[PDB]
Amino acid sequence: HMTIQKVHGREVLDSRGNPTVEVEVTTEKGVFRSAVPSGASTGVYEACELRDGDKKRYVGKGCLQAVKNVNEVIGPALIGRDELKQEELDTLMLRLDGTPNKGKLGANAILGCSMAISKAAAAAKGVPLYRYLASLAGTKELRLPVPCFNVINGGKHAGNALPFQEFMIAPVKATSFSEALRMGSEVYHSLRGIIKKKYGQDAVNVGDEGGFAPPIKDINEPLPILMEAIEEAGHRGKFAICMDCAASETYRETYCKWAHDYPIVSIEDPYDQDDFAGFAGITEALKGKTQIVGDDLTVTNTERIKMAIEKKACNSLLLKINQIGTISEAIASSKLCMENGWSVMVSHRSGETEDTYIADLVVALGSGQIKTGAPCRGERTAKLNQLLRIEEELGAHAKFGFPGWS
Amino acid sequence: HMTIQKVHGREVLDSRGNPTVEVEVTTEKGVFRSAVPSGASTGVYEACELRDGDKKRYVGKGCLQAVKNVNEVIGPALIGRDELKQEELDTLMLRLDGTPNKGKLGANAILGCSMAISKAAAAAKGVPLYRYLASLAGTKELRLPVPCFNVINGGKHAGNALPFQEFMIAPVKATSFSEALRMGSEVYHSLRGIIKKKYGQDAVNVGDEGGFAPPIKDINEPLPILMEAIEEAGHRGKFAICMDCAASETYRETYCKWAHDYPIVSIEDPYDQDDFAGFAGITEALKGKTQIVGDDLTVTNTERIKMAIEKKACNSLLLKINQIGTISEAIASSKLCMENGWSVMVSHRSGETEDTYIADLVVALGSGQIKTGAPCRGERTAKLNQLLRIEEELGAHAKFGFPGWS
Ligand SMILES: [Zn+2]
Ligand SMILES: [Zn+2]
Ligand SMILES: [Zn+2]
Ligand SMILES: [Zn+2]
Repeated sequence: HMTIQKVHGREVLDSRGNPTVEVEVTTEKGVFRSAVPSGASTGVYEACELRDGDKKRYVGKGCLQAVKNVNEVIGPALIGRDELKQEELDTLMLRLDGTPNKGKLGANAILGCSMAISKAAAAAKGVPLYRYLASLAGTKELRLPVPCFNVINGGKHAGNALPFQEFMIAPVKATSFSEALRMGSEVYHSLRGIIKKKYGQDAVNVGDEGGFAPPIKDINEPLPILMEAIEEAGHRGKFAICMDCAASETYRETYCKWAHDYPIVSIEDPYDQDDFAGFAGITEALKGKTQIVGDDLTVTNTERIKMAIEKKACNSLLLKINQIGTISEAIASSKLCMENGWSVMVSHRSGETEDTYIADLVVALGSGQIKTGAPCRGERTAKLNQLLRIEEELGAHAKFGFPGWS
Repeated sequence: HMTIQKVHGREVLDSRGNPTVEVEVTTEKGVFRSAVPSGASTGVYEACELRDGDKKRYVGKGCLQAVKNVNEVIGPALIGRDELKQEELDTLMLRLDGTPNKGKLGANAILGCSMAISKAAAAAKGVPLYRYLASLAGTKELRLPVPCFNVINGGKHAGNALPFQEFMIAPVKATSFSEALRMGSEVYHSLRGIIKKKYGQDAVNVGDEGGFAPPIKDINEPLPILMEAIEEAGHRGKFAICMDCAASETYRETYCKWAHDYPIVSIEDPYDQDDFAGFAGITEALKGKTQIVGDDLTVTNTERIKMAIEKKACNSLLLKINQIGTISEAIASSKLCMENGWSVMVSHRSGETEDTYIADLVVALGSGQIKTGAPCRGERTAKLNQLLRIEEELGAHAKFGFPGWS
C-alpha cells in the first residue's frame, strides 16, 4: 500500500524554451515531480538524450518518444514496486534499457524516474531529500556548497574576443550559505554597473545561465573587471575566481600566470577532451592552488572517470546527472572520485528547469561546490533559494563551503 | 486540528537577484509555500512594498522588515485559525495593517500569507488551487489563457530607438494550451534566428522577461520582424500582437494605423497614467478590434479601477497581485471589471520567482489572458509549465483562449 501507484511522463519547456521530460511518481505520500535538464552538447561519451527529430514540432527537438518510454515501458515496470529500493530500481531501469549508453529508453526517460523515485522514498522515510540522498551516499557530514556564479561569457557563448567559455565568482570566504548568496548577488549587481558604464545598456542582457556577454575586445579586461566588481560591492578578499576554458572549442604557462596574479581556485577543461597528458601536467603544476575540473574530459562517464583517476588527469569532477542518467550511478561516481582525493562540483545544464534536485544533491554529497548559474534567471535562483531553505533546516552550526578554499 | 500550525517568512532571491519575501503556512496537510513578485515601479497608487533601506545589505533592498512582520505580527495572529476562511483572513490582515496602502505591515508581508493560506485551504478541501480559487471567484467556466509572450523590448527596457516598452506575440488561433505554447516557442526560436542574422550573436541575449533587445534603429522594423518570425516558424494567420506602450515613459492615429495594418489585439498603457481623456478616446476608437489595457493607469488600485470603469478609460485590467496585496482584493477587482464588460490579463512582474500562483489564478478567473514572459527563463517557463499541468488535469474538452480573439 506504501508502494508506487502511478508513473506518468510529460513534455515541459526548459529555460531556453526547448522541450524536456518531467516525470511524476505517485505513492500514498503524494505526487513527486522531477524534470530533466539538457545541454547543447554531444557527446559520444554522454548517456543518450532522446529527441523526436520531427521537424514539424520544435524543429526536431520534441521529447514525445522519451515520454512514451516513461509512460509505456518504465512506468508499467515500476507500478507496485517499493520506492525505497533505489539501487534496485535504477538497476532495473538500466537492465530495461540494456545498452551501455541508455540509447534504447533514453537517459532523459530514465533520469526523471530515478529522481522522482528518490523523492517518493525520502517522503516515505519522513526526511527531506538531501537527508535521504546522504544516507544513499554514506556521506558522513552534510554541507552547504560555495556557489560558483557564472558571470562573464565566454568563447562560443559570446560574440566577444574571449577564447574561454566562462568566468565565475565564488564567495569562498563567506561563513554561511545565506552570506555567500547575498555577497554573490551584491557583486553581480556592481558588475552589472561596471559593464553598463563601459559598454552600455544592452551589454547587461544575459546569457543562458544569467551571466553577461559584454563586448570585451581586450582578452584581459575580464579578470580585472571581476576584481573591480568584488571591490566596489565591498568584498575585497572574500572571493575566488573559477574558470571554464572549454578549451576543446579552441583546439599551461598562461594558466600559471593567471593563477599566480589572481585568486583563481578552479579551471575546468583547460585542455582538449582527449589531451589527457596536458590535463595531467596542469593538475600537477597547480596542485594545492588551483583545482582542475573534468567536464568534456570526463563527461560524467564511468570509464572516462576511471581513466582520469588512473592518469591523474584532473582532480575535480563536474557532475551532470543527465549525462549519466541515474541517481545510483551519479552517487557512485561522486563516491569513487572523493575516495581518490577528488572534489566534486555538482552542475546545472544550459537548458535548466524550475527543478531543484541538484540543490539537495550537492548538500547530500557534502562536496562544498556547486555551479548552478548567476544569481539571475529563475531556473538558477530556484536552486540557490532551495539551498537557503536547506541551510535554514540545518540551523546555525551547519557547515559551509569547501574546506580547501575557506 | 485541521487549522494553521505554523507561519514562517524568509528572504529569497528573485529572478533579477534581488531579495523578496516567501511565506510558508504549515497545517496537518503539509507545508504551503508562496513567494511575492516585485517590479522596479513606484507607484503612489500601488500597495506598499516594504524594503529595508540598509545600504550594507543588497544596497537597501533587503526584505528583513517585511519578513519580521510576517514572523512576529501576522504569523502569531494566524496560528490556530481556519485556513478555509479566505475573506475573513485577508480582511484580518487588512485590519492588522490598518492603512489604505498596506504601508504598516507591507503588501509584500501580507500577500505571501494570503497566497499560502489559499493553498493550505485548497489542500484541506482536496482540490487543486485553481479549483479552489474558482469557487472563491464564482467563476462559472474555467479556461486555459492565451499566453502573451514578451518578445521585443522596448523604451526604458532597451538601448534601441524604440519608444514603446514591449512587443508580445499571442497564439490566439491555437486550439489548446499545449499547442499555444509550442507555437509560441517555435516563433520565439525563428525570431531569435532572424535577430541573430540581422544584428549578430550578442543581440539574442535576453531581457528580464526573456525577450530580446535588438538594436532596432528603425522604429518600424519590429512589427514586420514579428510577422516574418510568425511566417518562418509556419504559423501565418495563427498569431496576434500585444503591445505595452508604457507611454508615461514618453510623456492615437498612429495606433489606428498599426492596428489596421497588423493584427494588434491589445495595447497596454497607450497614454500617460493620468490622461484619462486620451485613454477613453482610444478605447472607443478601437472598440471590438483592439482592447486597451490599464497598467500604470489602474495599478491594480480599487479606486483607480472604479474611475476607469466610470469614465470608460479602458476595457481591460492588468492584474498584478503584489500591487493590491491580497487574494480576496485581487479577485474582487477581477469580478468587478468582468461585470462591467472588461477582460482581465493576469500579469507577472519583472522581478519574478519560481512561484507559479498566477498560473492557477488565471485559470481560476477564466480570463483567457496571461502575460507571464517569453518562453524563456525559468521564472517565466515555471508558469507556462504549470498551465500545461492544469490543462492535462482538465482533459481534452478544457476550454482554451480568449473568445474574442479566437
Ligand atoms: Zn555551449
Ligand atoms: Zn564545462
Ligand atoms: Zn520597467
Ligand atoms: Zn505595463
